[PDB]
Amino acid sequence: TIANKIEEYLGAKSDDSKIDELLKADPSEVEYYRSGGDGDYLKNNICKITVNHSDSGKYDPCEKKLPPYDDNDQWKCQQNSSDGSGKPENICVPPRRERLCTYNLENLKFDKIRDNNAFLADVLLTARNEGEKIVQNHPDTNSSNVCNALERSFADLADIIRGTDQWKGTNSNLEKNLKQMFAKIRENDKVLQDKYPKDQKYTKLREAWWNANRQKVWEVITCGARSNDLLIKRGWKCGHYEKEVPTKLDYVPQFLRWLTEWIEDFYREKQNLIDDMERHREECTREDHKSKEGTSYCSTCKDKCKKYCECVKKWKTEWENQENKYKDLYEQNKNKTSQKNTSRYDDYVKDFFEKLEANYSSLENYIKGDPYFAEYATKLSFILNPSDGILQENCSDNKRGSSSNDSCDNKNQDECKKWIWKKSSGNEEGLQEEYANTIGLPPRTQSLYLGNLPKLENVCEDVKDINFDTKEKFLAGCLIVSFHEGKNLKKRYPKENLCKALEYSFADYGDLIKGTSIWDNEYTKDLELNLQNNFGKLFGKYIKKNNTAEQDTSYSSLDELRESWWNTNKKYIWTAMKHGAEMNITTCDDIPTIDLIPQYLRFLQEWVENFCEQRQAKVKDVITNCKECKTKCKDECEKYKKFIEACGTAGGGIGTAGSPWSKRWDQIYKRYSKHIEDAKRNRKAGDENKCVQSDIDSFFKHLIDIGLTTPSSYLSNVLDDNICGADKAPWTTYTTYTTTEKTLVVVNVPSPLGNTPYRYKYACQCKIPTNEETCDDRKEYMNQWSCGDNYELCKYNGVDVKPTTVRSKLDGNDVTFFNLFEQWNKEIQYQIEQYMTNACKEKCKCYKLWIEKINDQWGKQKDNYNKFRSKQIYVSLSNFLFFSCWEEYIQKYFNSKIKNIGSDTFEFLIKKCGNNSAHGEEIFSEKLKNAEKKCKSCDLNATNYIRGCQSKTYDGKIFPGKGGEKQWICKDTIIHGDTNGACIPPRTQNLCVGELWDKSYGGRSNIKNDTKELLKEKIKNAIHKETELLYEYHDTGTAIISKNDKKGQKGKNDPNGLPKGFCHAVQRSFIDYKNMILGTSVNIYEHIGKLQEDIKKIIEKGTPENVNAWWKGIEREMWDAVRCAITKINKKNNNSIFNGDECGVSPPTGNDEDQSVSWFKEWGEQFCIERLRYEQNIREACTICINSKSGDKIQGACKRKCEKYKKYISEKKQEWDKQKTKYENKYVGKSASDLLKENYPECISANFDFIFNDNIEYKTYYPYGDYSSICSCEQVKYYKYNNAEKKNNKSLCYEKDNDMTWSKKYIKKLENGRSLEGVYVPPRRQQLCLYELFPIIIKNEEGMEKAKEELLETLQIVAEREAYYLWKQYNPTGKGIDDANKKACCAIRGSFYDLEDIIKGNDLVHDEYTKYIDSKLNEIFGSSNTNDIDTKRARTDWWENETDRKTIRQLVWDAMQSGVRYAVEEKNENFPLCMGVEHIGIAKPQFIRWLEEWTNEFCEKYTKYFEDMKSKCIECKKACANYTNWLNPKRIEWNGMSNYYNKIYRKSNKESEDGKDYSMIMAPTVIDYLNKRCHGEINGNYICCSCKNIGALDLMNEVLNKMDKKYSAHKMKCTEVYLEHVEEQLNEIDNAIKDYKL
Repeated sequence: TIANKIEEYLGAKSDDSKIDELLKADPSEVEYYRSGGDGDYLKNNICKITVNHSDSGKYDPCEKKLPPYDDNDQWKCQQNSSDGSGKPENICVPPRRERLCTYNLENLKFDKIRDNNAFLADVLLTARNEGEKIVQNHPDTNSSNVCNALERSFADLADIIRGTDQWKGTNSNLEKNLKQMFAKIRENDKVLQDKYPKDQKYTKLREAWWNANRQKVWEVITCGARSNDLLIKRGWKCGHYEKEVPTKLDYVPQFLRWLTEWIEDFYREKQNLIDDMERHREECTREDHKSKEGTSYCSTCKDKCKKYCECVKKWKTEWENQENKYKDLYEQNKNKTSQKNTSRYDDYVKDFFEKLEANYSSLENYIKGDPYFAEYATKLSFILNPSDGILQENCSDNKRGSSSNDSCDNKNQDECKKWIWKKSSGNEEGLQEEYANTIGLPPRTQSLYLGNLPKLENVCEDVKDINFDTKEKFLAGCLIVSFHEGKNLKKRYPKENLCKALEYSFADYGDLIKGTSIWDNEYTKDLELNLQNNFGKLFGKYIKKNNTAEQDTSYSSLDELRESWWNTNKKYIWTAMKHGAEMNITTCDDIPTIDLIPQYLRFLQEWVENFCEQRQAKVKDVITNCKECKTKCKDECEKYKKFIEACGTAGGGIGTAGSPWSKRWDQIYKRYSKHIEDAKRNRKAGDENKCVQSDIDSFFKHLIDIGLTTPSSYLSNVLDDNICGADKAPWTTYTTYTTTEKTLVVVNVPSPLGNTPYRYKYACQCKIPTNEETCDDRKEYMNQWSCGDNYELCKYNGVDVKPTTVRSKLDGNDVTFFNLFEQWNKEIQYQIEQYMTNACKEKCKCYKLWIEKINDQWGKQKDNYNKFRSKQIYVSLSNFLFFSCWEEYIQKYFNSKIKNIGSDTFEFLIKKCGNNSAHGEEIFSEKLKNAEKKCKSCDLNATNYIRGCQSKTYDGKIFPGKGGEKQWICKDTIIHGDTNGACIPPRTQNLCVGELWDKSYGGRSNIKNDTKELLKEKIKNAIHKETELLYEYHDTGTAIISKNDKKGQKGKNDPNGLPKGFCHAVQRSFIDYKNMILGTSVNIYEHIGKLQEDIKKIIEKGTPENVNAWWKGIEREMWDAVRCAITKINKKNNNSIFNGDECGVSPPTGNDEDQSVSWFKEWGEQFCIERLRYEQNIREACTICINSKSGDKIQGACKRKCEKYKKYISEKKQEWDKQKTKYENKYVGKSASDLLKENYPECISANFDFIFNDNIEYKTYYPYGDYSSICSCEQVKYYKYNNAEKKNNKSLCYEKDNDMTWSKKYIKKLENGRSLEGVYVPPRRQQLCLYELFPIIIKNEEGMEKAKEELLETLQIVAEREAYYLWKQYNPTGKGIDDANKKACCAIRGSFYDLEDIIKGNDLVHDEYTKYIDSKLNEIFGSSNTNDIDTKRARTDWWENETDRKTIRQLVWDAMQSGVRYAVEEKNENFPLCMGVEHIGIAKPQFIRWLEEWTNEFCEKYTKYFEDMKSKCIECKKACANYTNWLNPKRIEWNGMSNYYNKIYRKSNKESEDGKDYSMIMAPTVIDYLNKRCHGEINGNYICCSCKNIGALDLMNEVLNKMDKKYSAHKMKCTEVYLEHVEEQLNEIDNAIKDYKL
């Protein structure tokens, strides 16, 4: 076995060993041993394996906590354990092996490996730990030293796993272990059960397994090696990407390997001695020995001389003895004895013994070739032939604050051609294997006079040898290289670009002398070796930080004492290059601070300057001849076309190297994005003075928090914004377009690098554009349906008509019509709403423009629906539209199309839909018309005396009068406001009817002998008096609405000079009189019913209804009357005389004229003001529970105030309940809490449905609602899993609903014109359990830096209980424990991510809870003045830093785990196969997560409903009805969501709609994203959707408009049964309408 020829046949047992396909184990299976294992987190990159893969307690990093590789000159050569008795050293053992990081394999005693895969994972973990301990600990030359040491440890591991160990130690403990696991493996496989030769076939089968997994183990063990290591001396890199085990060292004999090891270790250390005896060589005695001065400076020379002598003597003895031990077996190889016999194997030791001992005295060419042997001499005889300029600072990059030019200055210090992109460089100019073809080495770099050098010391042809001994000589070599290169470059180019390219070349040197060259060539990776071993001699003596304290003063790690050397002395390099290319004079001390930028980024900026210069040259002519296009500029546009479209043809740009610009940009984007993602997950960031320190990772992490993902954005930031293009096309605006492939309609999105420059797309081939497309590209309104005598079908989109026959009955294309119409009719209706809410004038023109589109579409649909009915005449678009608009409601709340007990919603529907009971389609025409009309005196003695009205008292008598208050009269009464709905306001009750009514003994209508005129005049006078009284009542602050906080009830004054809320009071009083005049739901005074009767009589006698018209006419009269009132009052007022422009020039609008609605609004404002007053009083009385006895309840002051609040809220509970249910019934869809919140900003902190909570626990555990917080002084503490007491009933939110649907509501209105929509809240997220947060948050408003404690506690509590309840909702609601556990784990992870986004404030919902929660988080973390982005950063990293060794999003995850454990224990099951991971990754953007969840649940429901319907089909009416009722509303979901995706994909934190950082999503379309996302299993982590043969994933969009094949088989039956159901349900609805009409 020469190890070169015999082995290739003795090897090759990994291809003809079909067991290998099952013996090729691999990690990346389901969670490993429930100890943090994972599948994808390793298949993506096997390198990033952690200890948490088998048990991490037994399998921790090797627990031999004996100093590794940093020890004395220990060499087990003497009597140590058994070697030394008769055989002094059985085998040449270095300390390296004794530190072989296999103590992970001492504590492996366990059996459930259940695959070769887990055992592979264990051994690979050991290999990776060994590789790390090697690389971080190897103070040496050190390139060859570290590389050889790594491969030698790999070969030692090979022997160990193969069992061919020769060192004796604690191996049997793991030896019989690996025996038993291998036995387990061979009993797992039937094919390998063909191999049971005793003993368990250790040797042969372990060799087979080693040859099966050697590739993986070698690949991983070298992963922890920096790229600038040059591992393998075959491509002499990092040796990691060799794609095959490059070394054969694992195959050489173990004992031969170790004797070579040992001789080379002696060799390295003896060269160390021969050079370090020259430390004080100025006084080292190369002459007569002197020791008279008595110091350790001259006698040391002889000391080390004799030490080296004794070393060589002892090594001589041990060498010759080792020779004998491998030789004294001559006449006994082989007998079967174990006295002094060494037995190694049957294939590799035999040839060794017969060659090197029997017939040959010494060994052969191999060990002579690579490992040198006679540096001093060979003294072993198994091989013969013995030959016997600075020293200064580093920098940590203080970075600036985004001044649009991206130049980080400097930081702390220290004391002492043609852009070939081809592929990873094989044997010529290319890129390193990391950057196979991603950024594309520019042509100036190649041929830079240094990469054109095999060796630096070959500075010039004139010099023959090396002067590099002193620092100055090496620095001068660098200087002359720099000067010559500058000369060459100036020779090249001619100017201003000169300095730019000179800066780039300077950065190239600055990276080469730091060894991080992204590229490489035939003269690279060897000059790099020369640089390293040169630095080893001079400036190589300070590398002594492979230690435990590191002293932070020697800066010792080859790079640091190399890159630090570069940071210094680069002033001299740059000046010399300036003194090279003669552009020297102070033009461009000054240093080009660009070298700190990663070389990849500048290889981007270069080649972007190239593309820009070419493009601006090619467009400058274009922008001329297209001037509106004048006559003929299509030719030069076509030149630009072909330039930017060429697949590297002759006609086209240069630098693209073949593939067109689009593909190359895509590669660049992928590389940059994955760099961003790698930078996201790493624990290194900006430290000395709050600055990002170091190499690519930290710099990229600095870009994040500035955005600057999507290299387009980077470019837009760092470019000059004018280098390319007369058309200032920004690097945002991806500008979609399509082209042919160079199968014909392929599309692309290059941002300012698509054909047809920025605006001149229309202008090419002049065709002066019309108004429609100028709207279309703006994407203003986008009705994408394209209707253009059969049916003239209104096609939706690029989903072509596929008419199918399953069948005057319905037949073929016929059905499609209805269904298409069914969707169009639906969607357009829905569509109309948003654009109704929509409305410079450009969008107005767009709005008109799509209006006639819709009008014509409706015209054609109406036309051909008549044709449809005509075919089916042997159901009229007035029946059907009515039915469908009713169906919207009946499916929204009900599902259930039978129970019709509304009796109040009926009015709302008939106003909306069904006047005259399904007679007319006019709802649609009316909506269209509405879309059309949306194209955007008493200053006399006004003694208005009343004998029966005095100062207002309903809110208490005016000061100093105390008491006399009124309350809210309620369900139907007589004395005040006979009204079945909302309760009666006290202000209404004390209305001051004036002289309009009197008593005269008690009770009397005095308006009996009057007519219109004097009655109205008396009304006017009464209004005057009552508004004067109201104004006085509000000036004094007696009015509850008028009272402010602790201030004198007048601190808030409106910007009109009027008492607070007195505006609203006057408006409500006017509304009260208005609704009183005509018969409405008001009787608001003793017997006003007779007053409406009196009006009806006294008016409807002379006019001949007419009361209504007369009131409408005199409405302006009475409103100008109250205007004149306010004028005279404010001129009587001590302030300035205001005008009739008191709030409302016209009377209050008829919209907010529903007396119930106005009453409710007034009540809500009253309630908010009183709640705030009570809260103020509480915080006054609950800030010093003071002196509480257990349990520590409120002690009477806090207790009394808070109990007053409790009683108040107790009665307002039923009050608000009744009022809100009446309102919501009357105003279906809208919510009372909103109405209050926008109409009254006074209560934003108020949270109805919580202060008025209905759950009993949320009353008994919450005795004071929201104020069951700080009112209750108990200092709630979170309890972990183990705690004897639990969080039982602490936050017992009810069990989650299962079938509540997605909502577009509560989506935040984002900013100026951003306005995200088409995004809908996932069900589980909107029914999120977060209630316990709200109360203490109210307490948390005060007491910063102490509230965060409570926040952490409540987050843990709520996370735990939420996980418990969500698991309960998923898992025990089912028995398929595998997939149920997977789905529950996915839901829990999604919930955790949503909660984290809430903490980070990146959540998109702003419902009553989350809105206030986010506001309070901002006010808490943002102390007083921090910018919004800074507040986000603070509440983000506070979420990211630990309290005690564990970060917030680790404690929360633990709370989730403990909640799941409670759920499992209660259900009495096993812990899930998921949920056990102790380290989850980072979250995709919440929109992406919601999209994934939506697809998952949609495919689930589809596979359920369609299967049910197919199985069913007389009765399957219910089945396909369920299917189609779930489908259609779910269809508009997808359209809006896909539209939003297309708006936001590949955009980064400064160009996406939201500020949220996207662009980890590289997919042109959402369909392409999903089919490339979860086309597989549904495992607990990172694959959470799973869709299967939905049409037997573009059939996703195909089926939403139910047109695909898989449904066409049943479409005909389903449409007929649907139509019959429509007929019967229409009958029912008209019957119900007729029923209500009485």
